[PDB]
Amino acid sequence: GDWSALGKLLDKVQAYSTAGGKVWLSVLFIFRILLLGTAVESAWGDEQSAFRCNTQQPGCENVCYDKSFPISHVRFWVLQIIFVSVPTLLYLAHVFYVMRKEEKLNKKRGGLLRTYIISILFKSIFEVAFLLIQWYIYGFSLSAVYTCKRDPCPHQVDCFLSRPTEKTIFIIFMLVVSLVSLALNIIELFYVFFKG
Amino acid sequence: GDWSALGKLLDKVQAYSTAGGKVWLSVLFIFRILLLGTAVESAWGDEQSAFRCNTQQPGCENVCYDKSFPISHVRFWVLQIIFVSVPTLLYLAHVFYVMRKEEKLNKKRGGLLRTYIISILFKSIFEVAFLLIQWYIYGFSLSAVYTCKRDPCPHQVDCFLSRPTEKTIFIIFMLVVSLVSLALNIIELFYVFFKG
Amino acid sequence: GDWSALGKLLDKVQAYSTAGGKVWLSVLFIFRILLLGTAVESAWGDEQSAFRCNTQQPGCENVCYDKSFPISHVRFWVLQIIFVSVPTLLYLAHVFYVMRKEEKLNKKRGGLLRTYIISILFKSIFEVAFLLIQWYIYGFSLSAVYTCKRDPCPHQVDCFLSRPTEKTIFIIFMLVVSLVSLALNIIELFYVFFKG
Amino acid sequence: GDWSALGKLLDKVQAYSTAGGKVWLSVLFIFRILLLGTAVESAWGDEQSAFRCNTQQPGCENVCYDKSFPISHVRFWVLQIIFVSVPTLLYLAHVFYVMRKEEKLNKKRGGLLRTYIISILFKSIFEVAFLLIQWYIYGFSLSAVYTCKRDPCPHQVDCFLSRPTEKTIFIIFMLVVSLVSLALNIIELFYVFFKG
Amino acid sequence: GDWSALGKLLDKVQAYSTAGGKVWLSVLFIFRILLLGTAVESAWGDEQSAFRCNTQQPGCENVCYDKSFPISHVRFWVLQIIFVSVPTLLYLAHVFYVMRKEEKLNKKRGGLLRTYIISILFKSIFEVAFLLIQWYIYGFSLSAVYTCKRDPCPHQVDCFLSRPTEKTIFIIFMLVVSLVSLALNIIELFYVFFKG
Amino acid sequence: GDWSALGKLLDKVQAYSTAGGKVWLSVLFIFRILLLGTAVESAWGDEQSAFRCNTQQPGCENVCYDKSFPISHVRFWVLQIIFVSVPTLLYLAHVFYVMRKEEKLNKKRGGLLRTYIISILFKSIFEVAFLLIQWYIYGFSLSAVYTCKRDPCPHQVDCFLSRPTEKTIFIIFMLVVSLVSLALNIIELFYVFFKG
Repeated sequence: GDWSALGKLLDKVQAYSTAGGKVWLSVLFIFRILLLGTAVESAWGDEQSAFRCNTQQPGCENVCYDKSFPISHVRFWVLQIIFVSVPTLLYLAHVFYVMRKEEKLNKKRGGLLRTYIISILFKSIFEVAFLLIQWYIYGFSLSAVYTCKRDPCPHQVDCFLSRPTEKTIFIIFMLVVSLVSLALNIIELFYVFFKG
Repeated sequence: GDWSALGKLLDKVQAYSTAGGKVWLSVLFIFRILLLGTAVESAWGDEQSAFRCNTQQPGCENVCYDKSFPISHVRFWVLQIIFVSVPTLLYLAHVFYVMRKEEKLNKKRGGLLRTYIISILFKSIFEVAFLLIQWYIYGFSLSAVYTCKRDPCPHQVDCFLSRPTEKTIFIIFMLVVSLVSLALNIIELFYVFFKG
Repeated sequence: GDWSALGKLLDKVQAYSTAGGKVWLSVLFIFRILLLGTAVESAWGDEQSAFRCNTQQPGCENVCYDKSFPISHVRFWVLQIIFVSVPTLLYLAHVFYVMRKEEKLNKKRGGLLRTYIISILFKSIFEVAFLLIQWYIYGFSLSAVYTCKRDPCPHQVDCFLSRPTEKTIFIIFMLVVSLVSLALNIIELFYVFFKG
Repeated sequence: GDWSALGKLLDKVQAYSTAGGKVWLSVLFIFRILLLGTAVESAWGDEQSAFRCNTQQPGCENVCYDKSFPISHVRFWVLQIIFVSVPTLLYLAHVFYVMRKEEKLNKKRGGLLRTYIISILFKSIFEVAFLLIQWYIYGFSLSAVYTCKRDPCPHQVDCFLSRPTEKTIFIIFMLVVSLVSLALNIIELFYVFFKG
Repeated sequence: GDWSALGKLLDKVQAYSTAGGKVWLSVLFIFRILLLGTAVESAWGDEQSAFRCNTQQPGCENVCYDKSFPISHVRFWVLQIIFVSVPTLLYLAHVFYVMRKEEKLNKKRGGLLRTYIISILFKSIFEVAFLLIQWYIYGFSLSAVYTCKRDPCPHQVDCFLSRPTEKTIFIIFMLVVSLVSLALNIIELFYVFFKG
Repeated sequence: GDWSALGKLLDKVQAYSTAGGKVWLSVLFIFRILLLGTAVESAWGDEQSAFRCNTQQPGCENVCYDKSFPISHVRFWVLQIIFVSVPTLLYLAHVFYVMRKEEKLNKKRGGLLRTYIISILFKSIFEVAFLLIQWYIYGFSLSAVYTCKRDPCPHQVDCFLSRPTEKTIFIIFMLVVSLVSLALNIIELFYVFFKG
């Protein structure tokens, strides 16, 4: 899918934060969006067609794949990218506000820094909430054999995944870049409070 | 499919409403169009190929899938996006009218607010009508086993769906964002009547 | 396929007709082109692969599908979109004519309204001709079981379609929007004759 | 495939011919390029996968399809579009020549009309040559049953095509528009000789 | 794949050579890039899926297809297009050099023609080297039956190709246009030496 | 996937290095990005579907393909392209710094060369690290028969690859262009130290 409407919105705010926000937007663009667009999404091209179970009961493959993957990793990461960008847009809702009021002055320690720090803490608690949800549901490593225990299958079946290693490497990689994007917010908030 | 012709039309009206209409257009662009373009549409890539029924009678799969899904959710949401945007375009039909009449004045509590509020109530009754149609037809949760009762199949068959959980999460998500877009119109109409 | 060469041609004439021609071009862009581009075309993605007949004679599926669908609905609608736009282009052939003659005057109840009304009646008779052809060939509702009576199959076979309801809804929808685009030409011609 | 490099070249010459060349370029853009881009090419999406022969000898399908279709119609039409556009480009090779010589004059019944008419007769003899090649090889109607007489198959086999009618309609349509583009060159050359 | 980065580089040098280099770039754009982009690449869409061998030994199809096609023709032509364009870029490395030195003069029979002729002879020897490699490996005509003599297959097998004629026509066509692009360099070098 | 966000970043720094950095960016654009975009990626279109093993045990194909390819070559090259470009961006972080400080001077042997050489040595050690990882894991030649020794398969199986030669040629080609991009950094650092 295209990423063009949010591109002009993230482009419109570029010279109102410090260097940390600029390199945070840089690692958001390069290491998250581009890497998902080229290599990451193509790896999950066949998640269901290459799935295979060792049985003959009809429909056991569907329910066992549904139990094994309640949601794919790539759509989870897409929702994570969406939910951590929109805290910054209200910052623009400050700017096009106050310039207009300066425009009103053209005719005839404020809330800016407060809106800034509340937006930053919102995006950080969103980041840590998504990391906690992923820790609770999936873990951080896919084995190559799953054991399925669902109706209408008989007693216990075992199903073999598709590429359990190439997914593991990218899971670890997205974990590391999310941790660095977590730490940078801590650095910037400490810098602003030190300049506070 | 591309979304470019309506993009310039929704871009052409941006500074004639309040902040509520602006953030309504924001959640229309981001949470509806982009999310449908990237992650939502790819989930329904195999609705029929991964469908499977437990029988041998030829053609029972076609009629049972037709009965189970009279219309897909993604095309329903596309029609919902189309039908709730066109009430605003007549607002532009006011503006390019009256500026031309001001242009005519260049040569030689009116109907604006009324057209505004009638357009807003039209888009809200369209929204609630589509929510009621979806409540009546589908419900809000897909089970993993369907029971089919149609000719030319024999007595009763049962067919297993494809990903009954990953669709359920996005159904709930589109429900929530439609409810918020419903409530925002109420907020803006009360604000205009309070300033009325 | 792309729609870009005719886009600049339909964009080049925008301020030489009344409001009826403008909203006619609006419903031409939104409700015909965009809806075909996003949702309508994807529904007919598998017209032949999901087709299925109840026999063993080799090649009966090909001839029975050929008899059932002499031409698909989506390509018929594409030809209908093409044939009803080109009557307006000759209007541009007037304008870039006469401005050049006004350009010639820069150096050293006419045929405009007549060309206008002949173009409008041509596009309306094209519209009603295509509606009559579709009424004669297909009807307006697809059943879910077809009976095929062609060589080299044996006596009579029956073949099951693919999604007979989701196609029916869009057939009815294109019928309604074609009827409204038919009525608007009547409104505009009566308005011009009343101002005649 | 994209059509963008030749687009700027056909756009660069637009105001150096009469109205006949302009409407010839118009029917070249609309009725040839767009119709091939949207509807025509998608009809030949499965020419080989839907092909089917009534035998068991391995590889008979490949040689019988190769004998039945030495070249597809759509690539033939693509080559026809390419070969009839390049006679006009040398006209540009006149213009950017002589303006430069007029540029040289800025510093310190000719060959134009002759190059024009030789380019037009070249494009017309190319058009009639391609029509004659298509008449000689294919004819103008595809039957629904082919009889194949090639090694390594046994004595005689018969193979069933894919959509013999929807291809026939577009074959007839491309024939008609090629005939009109043939006649327009005759009209323009007679007009220039009458003004000669 | 896209061709956009080298497009601006080939566009940036357009008015520093004679008419022969201009029409050479013209036949490079039209007859090589566009024809590969639209019709040529789609013909080789199924090179392996439509391949078929007459045996039951598992894996014989893979090794026999590997022996029959060490590299496909379309990727060979892509490498040929890449390797014969980069001799011209150093010409730009002259121009943006010397203009800068003229820029230096703004502040406070040379090597141009030599770099020109060395670039032209490099691109011609690259062209003839690629023609010789294609003559040595493949020949210029694909038969319709291949005989395979590789382990782990038994004694001798025979495999049937996919479309042996439609590939032959384009092989001959690319041969002819490569020969014309070979001859044009000879014409231009003789013209420069005659003006030398 | 698209490559557009990093394109403007690599375009924004073009006139702050010597000719070696310019031709290094040239071979980065042409021989790495374009060649991956057109021909290289299409060769690995069917890495798993054309994979084939000589057994009947269910799921042995999945684990044997997973052991044979822990990560594909094309995604490895994508990560290599990403990791060797970002050392240069900090150079921009110098420039938009110091110009702003010159902008500050507008109102009222330094660290530039040091940041330059540290960025260049970082990108070279990244290049040699990726070459060493590829040497350690894969080698530089793919055989056509693999021997698999993993549970749940029985004792030893053998699996046949897909196109072992067309991949070998591009492996060797990427090796050569990576070696040249390695040597050019050595040339430029020696040139700067000689001018040091």
